[PDB]
Amino acid sequence: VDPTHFEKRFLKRIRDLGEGHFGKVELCRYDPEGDNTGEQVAVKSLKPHIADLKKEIEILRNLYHENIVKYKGICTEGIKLIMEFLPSGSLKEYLPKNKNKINLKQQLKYAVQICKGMDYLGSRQYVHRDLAARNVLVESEHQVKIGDFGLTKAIETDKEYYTVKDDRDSPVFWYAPECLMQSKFYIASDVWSFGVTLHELLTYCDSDSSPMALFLKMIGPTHGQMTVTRLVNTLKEGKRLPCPPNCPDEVYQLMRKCWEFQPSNRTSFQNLIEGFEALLK
Ligand SMILES: N#C[C@@H]1CCC[C@@H]1Nc1nc(-c2cn[nH]c2)nc2c1CC=NC2=O
Repeated sequence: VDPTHFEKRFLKRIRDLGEGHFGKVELCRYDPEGDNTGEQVAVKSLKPHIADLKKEIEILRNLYHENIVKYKGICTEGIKLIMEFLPSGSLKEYLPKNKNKINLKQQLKYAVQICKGMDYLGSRQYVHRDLAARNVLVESEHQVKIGDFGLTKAIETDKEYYTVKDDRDSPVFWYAPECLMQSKFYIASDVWSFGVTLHELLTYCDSDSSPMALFLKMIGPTHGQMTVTRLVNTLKEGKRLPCPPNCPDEVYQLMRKCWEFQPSNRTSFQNLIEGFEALLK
């Protein structure tokens, strides 16, 4: 028997955890005995694009980092991704809920961890393409893990990037301009997305000040298919998201430097870590 092999029959649902682009993540108790005593596991199954889920599973299965969600196994017939369950959930609902419990140092410790898990993925020649606060799970009050790899893709040989084919559900307000204009994803673009995730982190994931809403204040919520085009210009001009309320300038300058318009010019994760550690120590 394989410990990473999970039966569909023994996988009884409990509650829906999170919604993804193509996949659906629900909490299941895997109980082979059948008496509410099996371990609780997070289960990703496509809504009724198997190749992509299959590809995500081989990427996650070979990721071993303390700030990357642990792969628990699979479920075949047709496939389901079996991950570990983190009861505190994602930063999206934990941050507003525990504002009092989490302060600035804890917020920057989270950023270092996200940066770290990010570097591991990058050094293993993989590009995330979906780095936002809803994709970061809380291990404990001291530890956070990257919990979704739905749009993670391999970077082509001798190429500095992955050329994006389909992009119908690309999170545009989190995206770098090279992705908005050229539609080619670079590791440097995952750094742009980090800076935005960083803003959400500092605002405790607040709806009324989410990166979409704040960018709309600068372009307008009545332009539908022009939304993206205007956004590209606002960035060409030099404008960026505002400073979060009660965020220091030295932090905001690390956030601003996450938005250096060129990919060849833009910072790496290793630089951001050292930059963050310089504020914690
Ligand atoms: N991270 C992440 C992504 C977001 C899209 C699907 C996946 N979601 C998930 N969402 C949640 C969750 C808990 N509260 N709110 C969400 N928990 C988990 C996962 C994925 C894996 N393990 C979890 O414990």
